[PDB]
Amino acid sequence: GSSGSSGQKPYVCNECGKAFGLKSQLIIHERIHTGESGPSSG
Ligand SMILES: [Zn+2]
Repeated sequence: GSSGSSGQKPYVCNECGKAFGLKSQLIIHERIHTGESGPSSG
């Protein structure tokens, strides 16, 4: 059931707090904060 409660994930997101066992995995995720098709507010 859990999305993934097993595995060492050093790469943690400082925006939400999502951990990614891989580096690039986090880089792509952080993108959601960097900018999503413009400023959410609008
Ligand atoms: Zn995040």
